[PDB]
Formats: sequence, structure tokens, C-alpha cells
Amino acid sequence: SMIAAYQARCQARVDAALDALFVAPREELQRLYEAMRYSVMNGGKRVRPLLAYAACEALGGAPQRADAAACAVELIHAYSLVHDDLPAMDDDDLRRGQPTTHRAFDEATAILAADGLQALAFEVLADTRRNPQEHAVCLEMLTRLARAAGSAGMVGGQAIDLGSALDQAALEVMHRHKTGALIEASVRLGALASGRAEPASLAALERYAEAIGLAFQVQDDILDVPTYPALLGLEAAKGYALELRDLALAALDGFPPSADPLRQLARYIVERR
Amino acid sequence: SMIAAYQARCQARVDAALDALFVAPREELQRLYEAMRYSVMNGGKRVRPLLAYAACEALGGAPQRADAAACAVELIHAYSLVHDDLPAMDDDDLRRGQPTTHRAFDEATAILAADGLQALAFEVLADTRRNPQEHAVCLEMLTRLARAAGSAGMVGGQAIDLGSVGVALDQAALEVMHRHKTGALIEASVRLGALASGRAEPASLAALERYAEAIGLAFQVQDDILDVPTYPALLGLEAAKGYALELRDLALAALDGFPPSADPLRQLARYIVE
Ligand SMILES: O=C(O)Cc1noc2ccccc12
Ligand SMILES: O=C(O)Cc1noc2ccccc12
Ligand SMILES: [Mg+2]
Ligand SMILES: [Mg+2]
Ligand SMILES: [Mg+2]
Repeated sequence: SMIAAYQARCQARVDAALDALFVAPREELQRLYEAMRYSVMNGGKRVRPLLAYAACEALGGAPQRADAAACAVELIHAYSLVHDDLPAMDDDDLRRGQPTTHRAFDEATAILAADGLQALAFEVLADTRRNPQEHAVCLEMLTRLARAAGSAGMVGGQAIDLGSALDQAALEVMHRHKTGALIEASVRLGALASGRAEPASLAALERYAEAIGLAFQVQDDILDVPTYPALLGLEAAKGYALELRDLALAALDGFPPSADPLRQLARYIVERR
Repeated sequence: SMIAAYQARCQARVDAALDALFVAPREELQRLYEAMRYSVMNGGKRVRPLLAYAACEALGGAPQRADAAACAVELIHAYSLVHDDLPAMDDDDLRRGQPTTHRAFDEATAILAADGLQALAFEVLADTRRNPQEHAVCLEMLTRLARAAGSAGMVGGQAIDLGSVGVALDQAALEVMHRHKTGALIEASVRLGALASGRAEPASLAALERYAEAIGLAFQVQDDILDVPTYPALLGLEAAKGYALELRDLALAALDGFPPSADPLRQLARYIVE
């Protein structure tokens, strides 16, 4: 039950690292960089960074090895939200009570700040001073993030959602892309940064990540009340959240104690209110 | 011309490689991928791919080694235009007589297709089957593209441009804008081709960078001239023309010592100023 403290450590660390990325290299770029900062440094909970750090630790790596991975996944996350808020998409004036970037600045600046954040996520992984892994591991991290962030993962999920009656299978297809791909990548990138990845471990961590990404979405529908409770019934939806947590924990069977943060996070997701 | 034939070879080759990237992996993604395809496969001249291929050859590499580089720079270019056409940006309904992507599909789909194109540019460079360089070189290619494409390069240029509305820019400020908005990506195209050669060294990279700096500006000056806060408005038409010639001269001088395999870059520099 120190998942809260684990979250707070991960957030403080990744926040410091992210904040350092938003220094305009010349004066004409100051507003752009302020918009980028405003779009990331918004008191978010940094679950994706948490996942990168915890995955790294689950395989025995010191967590600071995952700092670039943590930044990269948060940058992809933050850029996706800026675009999602835009009037052509979700058209939100607020995000967690605060003006969205296109309201605080302007629409063009929001489109562009977020574009710059996506490039920066890749920059941060390719940079061998910030991400000092073996070169082949850096490339695999970049590969995985590009596939997860793009039109076959996250962006694809946004298009599926836009394009959606819907049965359970199709709802799951959507979530698996829209949020699952980047959750799985956060876990995968942290695991790579451990220096101890092995195929069987990576697979197990992927099963974990698939289960939790879904658990979160089921539990969120439950807390709200074409949703998991409408589809399954409220009480069966609650049962399914438990089954997902269980699948997550079973995927971690045989991992050492250093995987406890991942176990605790899986419980936390279904125990929240 | 020799440069016309060179351009045509580069355009055929990169187009074939790009066209293969737009197969939706499942049916729910079809429309997204059609929008991606629509945004790239639009008969563009592929100057950034030409620069990658020509820079590669200038250093003695077989040009197919630059295929990934060529695709990646064109994907960045393409995505940038999709966002730039949107109603909050330049609000353009047409590009060369054809509907822009938000007009052909819708604004959200355009935003997302181009988002996916940016990712894909990085995917192609990081994929060691598509971009089979030494791993350290792949990482440098990715680094250089990310910096050129981002808030310190291309995206930065777009922001300088929006921050300059209603301000009379002098030549120095106009050049700062152009260097970021278009120069960064042109310089990266040349640099990534050079890296793909397998023969890059610091001296030759620096000289190619000087060449790319000159031709990137020459393109903009010449474009303003052909149209006739622009280069002709600032300088007068005749002095703008003289400057385009000076820029071509700087480009040709930067290629001092290069072998005949650099002739494509020399011929391009002349071509630009027509
Ligand atoms: O358990 C808690 O009190 C809050 C918390 N713990 O772990 C978290 C992870 C993400 C978001 C919130 C949390
Ligand atoms: O902060 C978030 O993006 C939502 C979130 N809060 O807790 C999560 C767990 C898994 C996936 C997502 C979450
Ligand atoms: Mg829901
Ligand atoms: Mg236009
Ligand atoms: Mg002009």
C-alpha cells in the first residue's frame, strides 16, 4: 500500500527531467517553449513514467536507467492530449479544471507545441547521453515507441474511436489501441532500459500491461456509473475488473519482490474510488 | 537535363518505398491509412529525398543506402504541410488544384494522419531492416531528424512565423525564420543522406552543411522572385536576383574538393536559381 509514495517519487523524478527540456534555445522561440511546458507541466499523475520505472525495477535495473523512457512516454502522452482537446477533436476548454493549451495560447500554437513534443520524445530516446543504453537497445526502444505512438497504435486508436452500437470485442479493440499500445510501450521501454530484458520476461510484462490497461478502462466506466457496465451489467463489469487484475498478477508470477510496485499498481487500479 | 533525370529517378524510387508504408494493418484503420496515403502520394517533387540520395552519392555511397533517410525526410515534410493547411494555421483548401487532406477527409482525420506520419518517419529510421546502417549511425540520423523537425527547427520556424504577424521583419529576421522553417529540414536531408553513405567524416559533413545552408535560402529567394515581407520587397527585384546568384556561388564553393559523384548537388544548386 505504498503505491502512492512510489507514484510520488516517480512523478518528482520525471517532472524534474521533463522540466529541463523546455528551455528555448533562442528568444524568438520562447512562446513556443512556454506552450510546450504548459502542455506537459500540468500536475499529471505520470502513470506512464511510473510504469517505465517499475518495469525497469521488476527486472532488476536501477530506475534511473529508465529516465529517458519515462520522459519519452510522457511526452507522447502529453502531445496526444493537446491534440485531443482541439476543437476538431474533443473540443475541450478545460483539462482537469485548467484552460487547454489552445485557450491559454492559441490553436496554431497548440497544434505546433504538441507536434514539437512528439519530435522531442524521439529526440530524447535517440540521444545517447540522455538515454545511455547499448545502441541496439536504444533502437528497439525507438522502434517500439514509434509503432506504439503511431497509426498502428495510439493514433490508430484515436481514429478507431472517432470512427465508431459497438460490441465488447470492438470496444476492446479501441481501448487496446487508444490507450493500451502506449501503456504496453511504457512497460516495454522500462524493461529494455533494465539491461536484463529477455523474451519470456518481456512477454510476461506485456501480458501484465494488456491486463492493466484494460482494467483501468473497466474501472473507470464503473466509477462513472456504450460502456463496460452497459455491456456486461454493473456487477459483472466489477467481476471482470477483478479478473483483469488477476491476469496482471498471474503474469508476474515468478518475478522477484522488486516487481511489487507493478503488483500494487494492478490492485490500486481496481480498488480506486 | 542531367538534374531533371536525377530528380525523376529519386522521385520514382522514394515513391515506391513510401507507397508501401500505407497499408492499414486492420480494417478499422483503413480510412486513417487512406488519409496518410493521400497526404504523401500527391505527385510532389521530392526535393528532400533528392538531397538525401545526392548527398549519399557525393560521399561515394550507393544511393539505395539512403532510401530510409529519403522516406523519413519526406514523411516529415508531408506531415508538416498537412498541419499547416488546417483552418487554424494557413487554412488552405487546395494544394496544386487538389483538396488538402482536411478538405478531402475531415479536420480530425487530417490532424491524426499527419501525427501518424511524424511517428512513422522515426519508425523508418529506427528499423534496422529498412535503414540498415551501423547502429550508432542510425541513432545519429534519428537525432538529427528529431532536432531538425522539432521545436528548435521546423516547428520552431512555424512558431516564429506566427509570432511575426504585423511586425515588419528586416532581412535578418526573415532569414532567421526561413532557416528554422525550411532550412533545418533541408540541412537534415543532406546530413542524413551523407550519414547513409557509410563514408561520412566531420570535414565532409561540415562542407555539405554549408552547401545545404546556401541552397535552402536560395530556394526561398528564388521562390519570391518567381512569384514576381519578401526578398524582392526588401531588396528590390534586381538585388534579390543578385543574392540568389551569390547563394548559388556559396553552394558551389562548399563543394570544393568533392569528386564527380557530387555533380548532382552542383547541378541542383544551379537549377534552383534557373
Ligand atoms: O494510492 C493512492 O493513494 C494514489 C495513487 N497511488 O498510486 C497511484 C498511481 C497513479 C495515480 C494515483 C495513485
Ligand atoms: O493518468 C492516466 O492517464 C490515467 C490512469 N490513471 O491510472 C491508470 C492506470 C492505467 C492506465 C491509465 C491510468
Ligand atoms: Mg469508458
Ligand atoms: Mg498554404
Ligand atoms: Mg517567400
